[PDB]
Amino acid sequence: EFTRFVPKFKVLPYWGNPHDRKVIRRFWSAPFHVVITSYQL
DNA sequence: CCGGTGCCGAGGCCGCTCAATTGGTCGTAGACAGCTCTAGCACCGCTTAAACGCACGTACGCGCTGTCCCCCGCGTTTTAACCGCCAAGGGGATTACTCCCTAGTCTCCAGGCACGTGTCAGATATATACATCCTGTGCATGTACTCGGGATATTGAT
Repeated sequence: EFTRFVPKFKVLPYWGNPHDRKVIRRFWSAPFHVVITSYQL
């Protein structure tokens, strides 16, 4: 829905293997427009 | 006054929902099998020569074998400082994160010393005659163990 509704907003998903998620967290640690994460995460 | 009963609060059950673990498959590349001489070379076959290893007596000590006496071990007692357990304060080693940096890869370069061969000569095995230094034996004596009695600590209980 974000990748199609508007070609402006940038998503930075946060759900997956500890490695990928840690890398994503390190990234912004600014294009972090929107973030997608689960309740448990 | 006490007691039945609704309301609320808590404990018990069950179940996913999700995040972390571990054996299975793909794949490619440097290194275990495996000739191929070769190569000269150790290993084998075939001889003798000398000596050490082996066996038989036989002399001759150093281990087993029998008898008295106390000194050390056994066994008891009480009691006390130590072992073991418990508990609390707090410091520091642990765990996780970001940032820096030098290990690791490989590439290129090149001159120093491992490494082999060739030459030759003097240090070392070896045999024989010479001889004297070390070794078994015998024996005097004195440094050291032992017994006894008087100093100086050296601990424990008021």
